[PDB]
Amino acid sequence: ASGMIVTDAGADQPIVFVNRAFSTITGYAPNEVLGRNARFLQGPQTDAATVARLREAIAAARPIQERILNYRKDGQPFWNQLSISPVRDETGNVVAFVGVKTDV
Amino acid sequence: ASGMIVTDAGADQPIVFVNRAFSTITGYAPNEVLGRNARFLQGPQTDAATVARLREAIAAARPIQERILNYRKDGQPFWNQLSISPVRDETGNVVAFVGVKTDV
Ligand SMILES: Cc1cc2nc3c(=O)[nH]c(=O)nc-3n(C[C@H](O)[C@H](O)[C@H](O)COP(=O)(O)O)c2cc1C
Ligand SMILES: Cc1cc2nc3c(=O)[nH]c(=O)nc-3n(C[C@H](O)[C@H](O)[C@H](O)COP(=O)(O)O)c2cc1C
Repeated sequence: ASGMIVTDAGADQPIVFVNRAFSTITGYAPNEVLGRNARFLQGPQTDAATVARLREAIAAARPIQERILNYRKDGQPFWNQLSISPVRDETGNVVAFVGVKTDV
Repeated sequence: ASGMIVTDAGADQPIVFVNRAFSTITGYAPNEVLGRNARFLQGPQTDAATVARLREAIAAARPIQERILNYRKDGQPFWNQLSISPVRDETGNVVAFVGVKTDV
């Protein structure tokens, strides 16, 4: 199943919701991740240029897809086919971001 | 502040998350709405044709915007400028629905 992360739009995009699949994939319970930026999923071999593209896309509220190296709670690396999109209201204001870890 | 509702994709789209603004707007606390279909917000003067258009859009996972009459927990009617979109993974599978009540 595909994991889903929802964050606030502003400040440092703290996580406000993760689905059940997220916990299966990552080994983290909601209470371990809520109120944190999702960058804690990254680790020593995560590609800097990929992180830079995510950073610029989120800052511009542009949808982006990247395959990024993440780490489970237990430290085991996994490939995250990650897609991030802004959630906008009808005035164009960004209300949230949604991230999907696609089950390929 | 715009309200946001996140539901599961399947079965009867149970609510899995609401933002703070949702509680301000509707008078319902998260624990009062989690696991329910959002149709409880409708009442006696809600337009049946508008409900039917939402029903068909969600069944087909099509984005839709409607101005729909909803009711606060205390019975106060309010106009909901509602936009619903599917959250898709990169295979096209629907992972969730997101609804926004646009603050006008
Ligand atoms: C909704 C959302 C979900 C995200 N999910 C992930 C994820 O699953 N894995 C990951 O490495 N980064 C994820 N990020 C990205 C990081 O939170 C952060 O934006 C990225 O590392 C670039 O910014 P930074 O250089 O400040 O860390 C997500 C971001 C958002 C807004
Ligand atoms: C994510 C999401 C948010 C929704 N938010 C609302 C809402 O704020 N108000 C409302 O009247 N209906 C909302 N709905 C619509 C109802 O849940 C339902 O789909 C609609 O009443 C039509 O289906 P029905 O004829 O089976 O009730 C939402 C649906 C989804 C998937």
